[PDB]
Amino acid sequence: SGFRKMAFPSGKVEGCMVQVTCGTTTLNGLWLDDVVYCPRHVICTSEDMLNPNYEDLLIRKSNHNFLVQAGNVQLRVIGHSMQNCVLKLKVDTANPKTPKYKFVRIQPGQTFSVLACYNGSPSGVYQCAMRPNFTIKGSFLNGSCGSVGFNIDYDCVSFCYMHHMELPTGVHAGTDLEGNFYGPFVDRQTAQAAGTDTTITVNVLAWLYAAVINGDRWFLNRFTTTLNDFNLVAMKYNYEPLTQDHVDILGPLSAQTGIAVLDMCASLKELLQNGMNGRTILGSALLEDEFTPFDVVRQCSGVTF
Amino acid sequence: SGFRKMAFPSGKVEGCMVQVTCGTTTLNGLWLDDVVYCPRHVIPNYEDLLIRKSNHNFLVQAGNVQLRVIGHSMQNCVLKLKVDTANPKTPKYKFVRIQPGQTFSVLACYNGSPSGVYQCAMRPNFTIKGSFLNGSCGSVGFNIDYDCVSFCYMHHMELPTGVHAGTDLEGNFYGPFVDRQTAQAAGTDTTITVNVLAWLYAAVINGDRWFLNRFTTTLNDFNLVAMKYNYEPLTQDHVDILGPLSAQTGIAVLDMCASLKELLQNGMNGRTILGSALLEDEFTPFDVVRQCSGVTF
Ligand SMILES: O=C(N[C@@H](C(=O)Nc1cncc2ccccc12)c1cccc(Cl)c1)[C@@H]1CC[C@H](C(=O)N2CCCC2)O1
Ligand SMILES: [Cl-]
Repeated sequence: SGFRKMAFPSGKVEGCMVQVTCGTTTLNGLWLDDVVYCPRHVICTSEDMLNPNYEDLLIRKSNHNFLVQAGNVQLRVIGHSMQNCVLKLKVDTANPKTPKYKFVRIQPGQTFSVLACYNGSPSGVYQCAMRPNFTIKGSFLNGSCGSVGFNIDYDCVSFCYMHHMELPTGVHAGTDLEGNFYGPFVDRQTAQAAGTDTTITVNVLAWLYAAVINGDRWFLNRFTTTLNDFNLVAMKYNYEPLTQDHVDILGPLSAQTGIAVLDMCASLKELLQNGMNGRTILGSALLEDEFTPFDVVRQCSGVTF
Repeated sequence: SGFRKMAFPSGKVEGCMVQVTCGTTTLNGLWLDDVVYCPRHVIPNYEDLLIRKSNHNFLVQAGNVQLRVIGHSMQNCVLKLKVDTANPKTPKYKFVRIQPGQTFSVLACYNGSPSGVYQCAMRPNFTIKGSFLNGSCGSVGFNIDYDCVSFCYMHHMELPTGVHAGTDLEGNFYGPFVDRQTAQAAGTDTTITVNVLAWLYAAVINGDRWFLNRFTTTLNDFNLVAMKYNYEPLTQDHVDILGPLSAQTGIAVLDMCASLKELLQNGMNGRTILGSALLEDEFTPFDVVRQCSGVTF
């Protein structure tokens, strides 16, 4: 019993965190095999930030300009290249702590663990989701650039995010490990703003099934809904449209609890209309959207209470 | 910017998790140097049950390697299995007993394999609101200070309300619990007042100031109000501990107490604080200072 926002054990990622310095700038790098991946903005100067020409800044650098530190050991840089918004530093030593890994690009609504680091040293681990507006509501301070997001399903680490910047609203933007940004963001200090955010509907439904699994049914009703009627109501509360794919994905939880997806949608519609009336669901007074259907199946029991 | 329930990096603890099997029971063990610590309920008159066991009855597995048990002893509710190999991944560590209100990280494990890490607090009723399934027994709670891992909790059982109970690493239970199948219930819980205040300071640091007012209160008047809302009494020690955050934000502790008093008597009025519609009590004053400063390990 119980339901917590749970992160993956961070050990396999901790053994990959390094410190990358270029001139006066220091940030974090990810050391996998003989390559260190880091945000390309480490090569910028205090002016460059507005309209940096990364190709022009990089051509002026040599291998010895990049200082890479793994613990108390200096790694020698023997090559460098840029792939989109990520700088790849070829080093002379392969990381002996390199886990089995993949680089995966996630879609909005997906969750991942973040190992927040400063000066190549891990400070904390937390769980979060890629928002529909492609930002993440993380907890980052200056020097956290280069911290990574990941999932560890089985013994393989799937790297999905690298931190690049904080937007004016306090939310965060970054790239996949191939340097492609999530969202319409650029690594420039130009006026950029996150689009209007929405609630991840499929995740709220999954979390309502998790509450039924742990023994709570106060929010259910005797009604059902069509998918179309549910979306017309949901859009009025800034909820993402629920697609037939989302309904298919919720199938296992529907079978385990005995509650049809469109009947759980009818209960969600009623919760949006009425609020909670002093009650909570899994210790929360708000509708929680940072647990996917897969996270619920992983954390909750296979036997409903 | 941002404020999350953050756990310590779990790597130093992951390298200590092992699987302990005795007969039909399998649970988790903590392998430090040449000793494996695990709940004694893996074997009730525990002395009588233990005397009938030999070293070869305990099967200990570290990854795909079988560890040979060469001795066994009991310390309170923890079983200590002497093994033939010292753990080469043993970090610098201490066994510490925490007080209610203090927070720690939990590395939840099944069959000696870590599955997740989460942050939580020791409730005033000595239970923890964790996330554990059958097979989680032996999972541990910890904090990190520089390079030293302070082990403070080992999971033993789930209570009928869904909350969890366990011991320090010396086998002494937190709370009036015993390690057996019998009618046990968690006492009425209270809110950790000093932690809610710390989280209100964290909200001010992150730009949330709608709840601030021009008023102050005496410590006595605040406690008379807080006792009415099932909040733990706020002591002068708690006020002293909140000193740094008071100096950083410019809001005196008793000034912030008058804000909490208004939130308790009037609610949030459709508003949230740090993305929450409830008053959050699982961040200590130190957790707030650490997260809003960037301390590393
Ligand atoms: O804000 C800065 N850096 C980046 C940033 O956004 N970093 C941060 C990330 N997360 C949380 C943060 C919270 C508080 C402050 C910073 C945070 C940033 C800014 C603009 C565009 C990009 Cl891609 C990256 C400052 C100002 C320039 C300096 C910097 O990064 N330099 C590069 C080389 C010369 C100095 O550090
Ligand atoms: Cl995805």
